[PDB]
Amino acid sequence: GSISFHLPVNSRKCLREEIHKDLLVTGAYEITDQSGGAGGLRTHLKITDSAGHILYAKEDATKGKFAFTTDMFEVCFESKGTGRIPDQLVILDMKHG
Repeated sequence: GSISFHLPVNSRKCLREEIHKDLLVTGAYEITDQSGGAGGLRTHLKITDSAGHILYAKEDATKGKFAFTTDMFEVCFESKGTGRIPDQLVILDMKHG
């Protein structure tokens, strides 16, 4: 799977997956910010199961990879900043084994 989306400042967008099978899930993401971190802009990535256990987390996420096994989970991106900042562009690619 592949998703591209804009992430406004101080907002959160999540992808929720409910596949009732045991899986190896791998992913790669890139968060792009034209402003160079204006207004203290930062983005956190958090992957959680349906009971809120953290399967993966990255504070101050930029570009990277993740992996975890399961069975329902959510991949969330959340930015924090002050002032008027253009939306960030985020790409997320995942595959399921």
